Amino acid sequence: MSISISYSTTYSGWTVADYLADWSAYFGDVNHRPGQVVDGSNTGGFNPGPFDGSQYALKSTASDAAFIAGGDLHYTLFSNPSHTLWGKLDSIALGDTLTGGASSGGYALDSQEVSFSNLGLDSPIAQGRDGTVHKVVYGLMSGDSSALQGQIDALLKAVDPSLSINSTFDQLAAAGVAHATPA
Repeated sequence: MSISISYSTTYSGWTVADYLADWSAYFGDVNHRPGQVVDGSNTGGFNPGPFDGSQYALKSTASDAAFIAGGDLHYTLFSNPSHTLWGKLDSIALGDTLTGGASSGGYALDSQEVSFSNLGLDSPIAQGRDGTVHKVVYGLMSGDSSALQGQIDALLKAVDPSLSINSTFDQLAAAGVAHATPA
């Protein structure tokens, strides 16, 4: 199945690039970097976890923004290749106010703004930190949505070359890719 997008009507007239660049800035950078990793402050969590799951979720330390990565995901911690997120990335949900977790029937967003599903990304452990799944998610953690933008652009172009991250959500809805949700 092709990429499927869900968007709050708030973003009807925004391009996908407009939304993602502004979201990266609103979420900011959690500084999950050497000498700055703080368990429970800038690490996020897996469901079921601790280092594997169908979801990885992280709250901003700048705002109430949060994201949920969905698929079949694995983090290597100190194991070779160290600090690699790999596996299948099927979806990215962006918005505000993370709720739930493993004990609560899964992570959710109280204010889901935009979701991208059927991403079809599959990065093997052998690629380590060079894998697309790692670059997409570590980008979101660190205030840089360029890797996600590039993958969405390629998926949209493959549906029809008139579609791109410079398409508005309303243009993608007219093309049958995207679906409006309430504001």
